[PDB]
Amino acid sequence: MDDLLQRVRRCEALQQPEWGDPSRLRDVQAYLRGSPALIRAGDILALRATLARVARGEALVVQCGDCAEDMDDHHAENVARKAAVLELLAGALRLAGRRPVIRVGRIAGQYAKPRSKPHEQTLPVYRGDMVNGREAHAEQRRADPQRILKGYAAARNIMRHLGWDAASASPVWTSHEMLLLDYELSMLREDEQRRVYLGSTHWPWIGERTRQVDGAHVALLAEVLNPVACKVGPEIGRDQLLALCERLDPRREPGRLTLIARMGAQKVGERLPPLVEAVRAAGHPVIWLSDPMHGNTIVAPCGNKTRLVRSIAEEVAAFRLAVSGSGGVAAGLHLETTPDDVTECVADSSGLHQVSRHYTSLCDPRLNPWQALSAVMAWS
Amino acid sequence: MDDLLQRVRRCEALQQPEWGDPSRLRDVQAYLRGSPALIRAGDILALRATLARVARGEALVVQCGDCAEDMDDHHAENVARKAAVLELLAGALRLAGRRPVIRVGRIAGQYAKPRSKPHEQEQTLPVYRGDMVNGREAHAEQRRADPQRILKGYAAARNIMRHLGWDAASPVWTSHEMLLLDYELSMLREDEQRRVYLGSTHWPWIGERTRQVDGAHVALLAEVLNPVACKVGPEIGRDQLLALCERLDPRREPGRLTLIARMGAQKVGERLPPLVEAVRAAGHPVIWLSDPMHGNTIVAPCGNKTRLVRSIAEEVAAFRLAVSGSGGVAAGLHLETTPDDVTECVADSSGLHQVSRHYTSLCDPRLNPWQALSAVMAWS
Ligand SMILES: [Cl-]
Ligand SMILES: [Co+2]
Ligand SMILES: [Co+2]
Repeated sequence: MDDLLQRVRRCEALQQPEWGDPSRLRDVQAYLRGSPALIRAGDILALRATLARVARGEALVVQCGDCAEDMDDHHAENVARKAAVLELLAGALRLAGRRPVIRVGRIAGQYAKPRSKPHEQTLPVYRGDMVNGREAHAEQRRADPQRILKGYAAARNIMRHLGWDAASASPVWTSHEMLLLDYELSMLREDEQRRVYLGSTHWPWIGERTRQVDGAHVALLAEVLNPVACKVGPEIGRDQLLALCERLDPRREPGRLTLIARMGAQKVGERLPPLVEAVRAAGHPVIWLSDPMHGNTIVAPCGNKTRLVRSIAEEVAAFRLAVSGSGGVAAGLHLETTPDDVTECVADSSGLHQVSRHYTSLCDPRLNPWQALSAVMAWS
Repeated sequence: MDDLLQRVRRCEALQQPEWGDPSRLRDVQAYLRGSPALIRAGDILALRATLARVARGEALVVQCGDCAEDMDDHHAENVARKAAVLELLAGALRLAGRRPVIRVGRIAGQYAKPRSKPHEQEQTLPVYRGDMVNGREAHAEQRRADPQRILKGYAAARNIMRHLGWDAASPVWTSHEMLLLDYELSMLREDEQRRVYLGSTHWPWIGERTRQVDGAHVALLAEVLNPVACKVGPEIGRDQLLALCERLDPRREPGRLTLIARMGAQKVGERLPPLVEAVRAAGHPVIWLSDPMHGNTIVAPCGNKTRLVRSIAEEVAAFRLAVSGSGGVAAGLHLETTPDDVTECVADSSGLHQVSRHYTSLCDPRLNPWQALSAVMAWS
């Protein structure tokens, strides 16, 4: 509505950029507010019903794409390649998990990243293509809200290429981290019954560092038609998580809430099961996906951070044991990947030396399709 | 039409079963003649145009399924798993080949197999020739040829077509070896312009041992709307192949003819290129697929004949070099596969006694999905 904006704008907002010109933002937000939504409420409903099936344990989920999307990579060929990666993993998971697989993308809006510390020589950290320039500088890192406008345009293109231009396939659903508010608040819409929905993406999640119960991001998604998701990390409280679930799934609707566990290969086995049982006890028909990526980030001797593939697979296996054991629906995988033949991730600790070459990520290390294949295989 | 039947029944017919009861056949053929076709002529035309694209080099093909389809495997779950295998390989090929991939199945009619030796090794029962002809069992009664089986095959095929989505996308096209004339002749149909088509399958091929130019099977497919294909083996003559092409692609239509090279890992490199160049010279816009299975069959001390995965991959690589070198369109792969986690094929010579466990194939050894994955990878 506009009610919702008011409510959300009177909460605390984390990881929000300092936009240079207040006027330009007002202009941008106006333009976005008066533009077509990227997705449709009927499709949202469609997906929502599918995720109800996933909560009943009769279907599985593969979510995959870049850490930080490149918004010159909005062209037919390259999105085709990303969709092919999804084909590959979907088929693999179907065979490993013996259930139907829903394809979901980290695409058409992954243009913002949250930062642990805001601040080379004490410069401002890179925030994504929707916020600031890639190269480390003074002026480039200056936040430019026109980038949001460019991001919208690229996202529209990607949606067209994906097949959400007209009504018809076996669809590729769209998801990205709903961290930003100026963009996202401008993308709110109402349906035929005045029920509000987020119009930027089918299936948004909230990042680990913006999931405060009394916070803005939760408030937004709390009152939104879209199926919602939330990242969950090792050092979250039982009581915390319960409150979070009450706000995002008050009616205990199966398919509504999705919790993506990212707590690392070692910690997951000890941390996850108490959380899962409490949510089961609370009566939330939640669906758990594993995020074995962000739990297991590791610094290589040369090159950036990487992740050992063995570690990722370990976590996937442990995740399923934990969730299934404690009585929850273990429903699939959340991975960051790429079609490009990169070496950003390596099989194991021995391989650490060859990280450097073929490393193209704007942010976190991604899995090459075949590495991701290994990760999905662990599911059994 | 019916004149076609006359013509085709005039020619020489190989690998045709000795049906026990003649009258029952007449009844069966009548019933089939008066039953709905499994596929439709508009879909055929759809596919035909797609294969024109494949002949221009703007798309690729994955054909895969069982050597000998099991008739009681006609249920939603199991065909879902087969389609998932196709998802997996299609995605893989798309990534390796950097072009759009067409999914085609060895399904809904692969119920007959051609045999070199009518009998086998106490008894000496006649060899089992597919679930549409003979019992799997090793006695004398089951091996008795029963034409009711054709009727059962039709029924199972109808079910599979429904589950595949042709009852009313990212379509799974259907193919099988056009072999049982009694069945197949009964499945001939006419469209709105009285153009005849084979109504059992979208995309039929003829096996290497029934591809005689002046033979029955060629004659049938010669005058049929469906896109047609033909297996091509090591010892085929230049002149032979040319004549074959003239009969199956008289008007030089791109997308019409498909030649599936199955020659073996060693022989393919030397034998294929002269054939490919001659057809190029003849001006036939043909599309070549590799069949690295049938060229490379090997006996196992422990079990029934297997295939080394390394050999299969070798042939795939060699196939592409040969075809691309000599100026023809190398357009994809033809593989006998299964979703089941079997050991019917082994990586290489090292796996001596592993073939013991998990060997369920009615006929020739199949690839497990992951082994097939390796085979598709060789395309690179
Ligand atoms: Cl059924
Ligand atoms: Co990331
Ligand atoms: Co075979």
